[PDB]
Formats: sequence, C-alpha cells, structure tokens
Amino acid sequence: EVETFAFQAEIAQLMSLIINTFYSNKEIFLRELISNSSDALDKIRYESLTDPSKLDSGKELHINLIPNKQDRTLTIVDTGIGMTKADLINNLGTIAKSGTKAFMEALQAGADISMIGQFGVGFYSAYLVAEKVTVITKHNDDEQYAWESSAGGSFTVRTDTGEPMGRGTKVILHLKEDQTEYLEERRIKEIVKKHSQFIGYPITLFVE
Ligand SMILES: CC(C)c1cc(C(=O)N2Cc3ccccc3C2)c(O)cc1O
Repeated sequence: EVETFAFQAEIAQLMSLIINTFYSNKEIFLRELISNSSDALDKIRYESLTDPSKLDSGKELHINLIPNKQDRTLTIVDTGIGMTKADLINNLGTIAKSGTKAFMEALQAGADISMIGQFGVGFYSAYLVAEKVTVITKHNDDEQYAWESSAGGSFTVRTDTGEPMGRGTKVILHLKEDQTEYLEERRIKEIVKKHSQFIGYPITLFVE
C-alpha cells in the first residue's frame, strides 16, 4: 500500500528554488545530512540516559557513507532515534513551513543557499544533487517506513519490509547524471574534512 501526499505549498516552493536556482556550491548538501544524523544521534543518546532499554535496538551510535557507482546512489546511514510515520509525513520532523518562510526572508536580506540548515530545512538541500531521494527510517515506537520524492509537488510513504534496520534513518540519494563526483572516495573525504571535520560520532566511508 503506497500513500501519495502533496507537499505544503511552501515546501514545494522551497524545493523548486533549490532545484532551479543557479548555485555552484552544491557540496554543502552532505554537511546538512550529517548534521541531521548527528542531531538524531544526540536525541537517542540523551533519551537512553534515563532509559537504557531505548538502545536494545542497537548500542552503536554512528554514521555510514555508502557510495554505489553501479546504482549511482550515495547513501547516508545513521543509528539515531529514527522517525515515526507521523514525523515523516509532517515534513520529516522539520519546522518546514516557518523555517522556509524565515529562509526566504533571509535570502532577500543577503543570505545564500548554504545557510539553509540554519533554518531547520537543510534536508531539502539533498535536491541540489539528487533527482530522487528515498528515506528509510525505524523509530523504537513504530515500524519501518520508506518515504520517497522526485519533487514535482508530491511524496510517497509506504511500510518498508526491508532489510530491517534496528533503529535509525537511511537517506538514499539517487544522484543527477552530472553529479557523480559525490560517489568518488577522494571527493567525499574532501567534503567531510572541509565541512564536517569535528562531529561527535564516527563517520565511516565505505569503499567499493
Ligand atoms: C530526512 C532528514 C530530516 C533526516 C532525519 C533523521 C532523523 O531520523 N531525525 C530524527 C531526529 C530527532 C531529533 C532531531 C533531529 C532528528 C532527525 C536523520 O537521522 C537523518 C536525516 O537526514
């Protein structure tokens, strides 16, 4: 069973801006996803301090970067808190309506696209490089779900019968044809060092 949803008009607008604005500094997408992963890992870590059973779905708190040149995908995996069905539908747990509004106001007053993450809508920077994004997620309080969107105003949600993950979020970037540099090991290392050097969790870059 696949449910199709319309993005709120503001989010559809934000996505169209990201996809259609000329902006060469696309590499910032990765730091935005690593930042989201790090936030989700902080959440599970903090909740686990009063309830250790929250880590029964996995004790390791980490980030994996998985390039696949055959599929032309870059996948960002974490073992953070994950998201419920309600969170996914509600703009992947972001303050997207108010954040978009504030972001647009900032862009009028001298901000640029790289500042997207300051407004809580950094996830959408995935569309700088990806023609389609798949989000697989597992929260302790819910079952596993796949969110998907190629933009164009809509997204889908279905139950994911997996590859079960114990807990966390997997972001699969189906890269645009001209963005395959982000599958190269030396390029990924360079971007992690430039923008995400000092992060509170291990980042493992998988080799092919
Ligand atoms: C898709 C994107 C928004 C994203 C989400 C997560 C995620 O699971 N969460 C849950 C959570 C709880 C508190 C604070 C932030 C977050 C983000 C993720 O792990 C990675 C992502 O790219």
